Amino acid sequence: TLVHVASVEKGRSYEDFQKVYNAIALKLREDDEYDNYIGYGPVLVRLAWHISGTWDKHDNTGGSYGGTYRFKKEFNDPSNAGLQNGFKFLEPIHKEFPWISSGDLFSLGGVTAVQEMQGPKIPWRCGRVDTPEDTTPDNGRLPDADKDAGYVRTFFQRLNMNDREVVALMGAHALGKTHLKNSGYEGPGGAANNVFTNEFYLNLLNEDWKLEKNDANNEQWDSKSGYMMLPTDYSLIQDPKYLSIVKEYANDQDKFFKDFSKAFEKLLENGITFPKDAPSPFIFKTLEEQGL
Ligand code: HEM
Ligand SMILES: Cc1ccc(N)nc1
Repeated sequence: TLVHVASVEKGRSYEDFQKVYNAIALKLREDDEYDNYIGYGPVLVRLAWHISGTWDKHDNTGGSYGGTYRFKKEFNDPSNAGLQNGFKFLEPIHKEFPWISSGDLFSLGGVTAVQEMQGPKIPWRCGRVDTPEDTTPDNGRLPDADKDAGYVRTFFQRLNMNDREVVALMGAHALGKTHLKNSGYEGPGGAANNVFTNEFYLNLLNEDWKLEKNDANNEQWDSKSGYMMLPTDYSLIQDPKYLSIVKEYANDQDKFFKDFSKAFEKLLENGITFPKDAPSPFIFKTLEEQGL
């Protein structure tokens, strides 16, 4: 069976990775005009999720470990349309710190983005190791958005995610927006789309949603406030188990933050065996916590 053992970049410690975090965070601060002033935070979170979400628990293929998004098959996956923006953002960071692995860089970008957008601390472990082009997973492992709750549940079980983890992870859809040219969907999930909050759940419960076709002829749910939900988003209030958890997170942002942090770390670590003597997970300071 395929095993991927975490191997710390030789000679590196917490402080080295904090420097990489800081470079990402400083560039996030600088590049604030991207995507009509949203900034790069959301697309970096999506990149970290898409490089991880190719994992298959049945044979340990895909996942974040190998950094295989750098290869054309995966870079050009139609499911990844738009993520090239995140890759280009990270290019100068990788040039500044060439010692970091691709998987560590892509995953760290997501952690940095969540924290810099005032989200929870996400513990992060190093040691993903670049693997060759023939280890790149085929396209088609990332999820469709036109589906229902049953599809969502079945999909996420391939990643060993349970209902609470699924609902918590989807809270990231308060970030950024859908772009018609990338995915055939258009619009934001809420008003505060570059600050990490529980707005996704509040909006799911409190907005007046109308099912409509968009200009790409796909169905999405649109509110009078100018927000949208993907069919897979809206499925979280159609399924009774998911709905219960949506209510919990709409009522308690702190609980959402706690559960999101665990689920996101788990997502980014699926497929990786951490030696029992590996470093403990790192918790990076924000720029603000460092006075930078
Ligand atoms: C059923 C599972 C999911 C589906 C079907 C889905 C689908 C989508 C779609 C269609 C887009 C729009 C892409 C575009 O037009 O640019 C999007 C954006 C996004 N996705 Fe998801 N997603 C899923 C789960 C997740 C998860 C688990 C996370 C992270 C924890 C995530 C984070 C994001 C973020 C942050 C964006 C905004 C990107 C930007 O503004 O550039 N998604 N997703
Ligand atoms: C990126 C995004 C925006 C809104 C929503 N409901 N889902 C995902």
